[PDB]
Amino acid sequence: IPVGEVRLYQIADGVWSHIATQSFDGAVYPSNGLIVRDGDELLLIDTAWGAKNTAALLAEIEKQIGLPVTRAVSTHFHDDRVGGVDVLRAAGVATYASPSTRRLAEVEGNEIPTHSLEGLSSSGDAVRFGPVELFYPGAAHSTDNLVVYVPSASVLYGGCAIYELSRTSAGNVADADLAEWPTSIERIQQHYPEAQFVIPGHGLPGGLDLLKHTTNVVKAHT
Ligand SMILES: O=C(O)c1cccc2c1C(=O)N(c1ccccc1)C2
Ligand SMILES: [Mg+2]
Ligand SMILES: [Zn+2]
Ligand SMILES: [Zn+2]
Repeated sequence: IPVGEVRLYQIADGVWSHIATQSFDGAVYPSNGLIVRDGDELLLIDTAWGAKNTAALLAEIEKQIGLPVTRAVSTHFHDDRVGGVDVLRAAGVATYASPSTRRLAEVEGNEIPTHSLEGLSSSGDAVRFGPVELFYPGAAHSTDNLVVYVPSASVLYGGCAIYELSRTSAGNVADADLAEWPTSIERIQQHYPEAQFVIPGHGLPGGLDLLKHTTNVVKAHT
């Protein structure tokens, strides 16, 4: 599946994942994001795939957590990551993304996070943003895709550069760099070898095997 469902669940102390459903290419798909406790506030990673879903997520957070989202980071320019930024900004959330994400979202006519995150322009770059580490592994699902690690919980949020284990063929590669994607995954594996919980952009989370599985699928496409 049903469209417009929004919910969340706890992965660890102060770490949640939010799950929303929306339509892509005329079929209903799930989509994941992250919520991380940031003192008496919350950091949001990615929208819930649209204004309506994202407003519903803000209310779901009050039902289940009860702390204010004060900042949000979008991990690439696609509408399942930035659609809802306008709702967030009007609610008083400060929205962030890399300059590449902001530029590519503008070209697409998508909603545009307000603030630019410098320090993520070269593959392997990392910065801390409140309670998470932001990492640019290089081009993969998109040229701008970021991954997010929670150092205090060993949670790795792969975003849409990482596939769930049930997927056996590549999905949307319109914006991808298939030649670089395996190298970019290799950087993630090398940088976050202690990750205990790995979240794809779409579908079921798992362990570190989601990384090698994604490489397998991408190479088998090529
Ligand atoms: O990576 C994918 O193929 C994928 C799988 C499930 C759901 C989605 C995707 C994908 O690429 N999406 C998307 C949504 C809006 C704009 C561009 C891509 C949605
Ligand atoms: Mg097409
Ligand atoms: Zn995407
Ligand atoms: Zn996605």
